[PDB]
Amino acid sequence: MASETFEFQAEITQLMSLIINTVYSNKEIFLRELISNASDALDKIRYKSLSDPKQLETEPDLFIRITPKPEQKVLEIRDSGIGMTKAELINNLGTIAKSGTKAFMEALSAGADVSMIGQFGVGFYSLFLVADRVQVISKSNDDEQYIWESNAGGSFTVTLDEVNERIGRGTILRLFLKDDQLEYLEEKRIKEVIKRHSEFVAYPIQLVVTKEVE
Ligand SMILES: CCc1cc(-c2[nH]nc(C)c2-c2ccc3c(c2)OCCO3)c(O)cc1O
Repeated sequence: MASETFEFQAEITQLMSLIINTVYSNKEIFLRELISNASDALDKIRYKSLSDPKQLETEPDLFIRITPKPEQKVLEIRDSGIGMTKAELINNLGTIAKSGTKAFMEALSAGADVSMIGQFGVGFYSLFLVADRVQVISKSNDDEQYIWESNAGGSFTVTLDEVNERIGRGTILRLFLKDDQLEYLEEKRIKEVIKRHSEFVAYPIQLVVTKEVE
């Protein structure tokens, strides 16, 4: 189907521009922020299910799963959290981050470390440290599966999903890695980053590794 195009709140476009271009050394912090967001979304579906247990039935398994796709230079981070409807994708990713992004950029101006980004509630955008494009594929129990896409420019698209694997419920962040950040496709590197900055996660963190049978 046809994609619909939307404009980001301008301060989010400013933040994306700063992040995709920064020469900040510690780019690996992106993974912590995305694992944190995944964990939060899983918190949300668990909490919602306390009073509406059927909500878990679309995907009873609660997990965070990381899949490198070397041939496409893609890294996927999936969770079986609450997901986002079309309206939530438009709102959560293109609008509500306006306030945090403004305050965070002022902090960056003054010398704050880019790693503080999560404390300003806008850690999602740290993916542009390693990626130049992202598709957020999401399925909420309350809507169809949709794809939100951004290349850090001022507009994003949202498209009903007729091309990706069905998610039972949850979200996949599909990161198209920059040419000099392909280390994040490697098994050893990924495990090293996770072990370092994400030790207290309540959900299993699965790593999908592809190997040749010899
Ligand atoms: C914002 C990026 C993102 C969102 C989700 C997700 N799925 N469903 C919801 C309600 C969310 C979400 C939304 C806002 C947010 C989140 C998670 O983490 C704390 C900060 O702000 C997700 O599951 C993964 C992910 O990377």
